[PDB]
Amino acid sequence: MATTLIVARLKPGDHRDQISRLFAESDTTELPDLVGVQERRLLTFKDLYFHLVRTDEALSKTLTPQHDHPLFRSISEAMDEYVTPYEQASARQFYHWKRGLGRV
Amino acid sequence: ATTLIVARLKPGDHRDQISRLFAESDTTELPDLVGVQERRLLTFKDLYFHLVRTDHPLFRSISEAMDEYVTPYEGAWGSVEQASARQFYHWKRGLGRVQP
Repeated sequence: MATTLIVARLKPGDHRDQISRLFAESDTTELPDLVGVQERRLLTFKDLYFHLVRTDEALSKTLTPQHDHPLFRSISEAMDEYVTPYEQASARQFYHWKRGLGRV
Repeated sequence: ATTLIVARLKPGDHRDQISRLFAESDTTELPDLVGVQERRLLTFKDLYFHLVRTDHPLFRSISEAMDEYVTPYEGAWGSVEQASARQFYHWKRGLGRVQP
């Protein structure tokens, strides 16, 4: 398993319905199956956008493509209408505790 | 329930100190009281994130210690408005749609 928190800045407005739709439609395709997604959450706080995604290496075969898959290109460019880089867009984890493991 | 708390980092590198705080906290009965299943602390640029999947002195002691290291992301109502993000989408393999 791996969990990644992706962060960006929202552009002015309320884009949540639009962003939600982009991901909902994507998640009906085989794209989460190519990636190996186990669970996805999207959140907002003030002008911040958060994409929290848990992936699993065993769920899919590894691809190392030279170019973006068209489905990834589509959602990536579509999201550019609603978010901009805050200023690598993944947060860096420095502490992990889990019930039954203690500190990981 | 998954909660994401956001704050702004004060200048410096406080990861060692923040880790020490939660290392001490997560040895107490606190995660048993809250029902914590998992906790992740992360940084991005000048941002601090506390991600938890689930006054009292155990809670208050970690609030008081974090003052050395973080400031509210927005100051106008800093400390009295919620610092937790609002989830608007959730998909889970097996069920598919969870929200909405």
